[PDB]
Amino acid sequence: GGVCPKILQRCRRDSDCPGACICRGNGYCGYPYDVPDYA
Repeated sequence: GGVCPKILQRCRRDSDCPGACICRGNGYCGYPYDVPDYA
């Protein structure tokens, strides 16, 4: 889904995550590509 091709990154806000990356409740941006169970 909102899976980021980028690296695991923390989010302070949504705009803080470049690309289609939004901030998640986990405290990080949209799950990176290396997370295979997320789409």
